[PDB]
Amino acid sequence: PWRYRLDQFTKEEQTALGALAWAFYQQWPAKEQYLGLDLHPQAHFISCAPQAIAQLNDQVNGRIQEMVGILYGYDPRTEVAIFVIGPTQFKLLFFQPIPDPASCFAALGLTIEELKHRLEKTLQEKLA
Repeated sequence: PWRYRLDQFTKEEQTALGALAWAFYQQWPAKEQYLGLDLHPQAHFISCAPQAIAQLNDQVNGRIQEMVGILYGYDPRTEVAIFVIGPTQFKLLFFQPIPDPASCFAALGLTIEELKHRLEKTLQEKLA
């Protein structure tokens, strides 16, 4: 069950996802881009524009409206919001890591590339 696997992935890799989210927030401080995750054909992080997400919600007739609100409204300084494109539907990873995303980035010491590379391999292994 891919949705369940993502939920466990969020808990198991809470720190690394906090670090990746913080680095992405620094690159896009005005939330011009949302951190994305496409599972097809392989799990890899992407960048989603709010226009693209709005169009995606139009294609589904408002069924991901609450994801659009959370993406608009979430606070990157404490909250992680990752948009996941699944094979059957969309999923939003929404949580507050402990410690805060900036502290996660500081504790790990990894760059954004090493964070994506480490996390994508881990997620790909869990999905199969």
